[PDB]
Amino acid sequence: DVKVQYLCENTQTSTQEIKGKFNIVNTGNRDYSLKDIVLRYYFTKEHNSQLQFICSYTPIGSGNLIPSFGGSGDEHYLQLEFKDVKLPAGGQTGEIQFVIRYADNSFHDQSNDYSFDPTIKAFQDYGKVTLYKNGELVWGTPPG
Repeated sequence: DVKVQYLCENTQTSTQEIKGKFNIVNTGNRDYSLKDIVLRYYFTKEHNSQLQFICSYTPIGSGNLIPSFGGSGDEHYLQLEFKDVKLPAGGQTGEIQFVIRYADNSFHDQSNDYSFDPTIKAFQDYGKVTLYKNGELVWGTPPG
């Protein structure tokens, strides 16, 4: 009913910046609001510094994103929630650029990150980024 496409922008194994794009696609016949949708990107947090999120660009308006971080060090995640943005039946958000850095600009090893796949250089359906609608997993598979 709803799915995620992904593309990897920073393919560097060890990096100060995780960087890619999401695209949320409504593949059914019912209109949704993004406010009911929760997206997660999974990575390993090896340093204690706090994490920062940046959206460089999205057609939906970056003001409409509600980012947060959660989970253990070994399975951390970026979580995206949203304000009341319409996702019509059959429609898509278009690109949601995401950047994750440490506040202290420390380096991060992406080769340990569950959701990292630098073979994906153009958008494609991607099961290692999850979607939840109202508590229920509707797209993808979380770590384990």
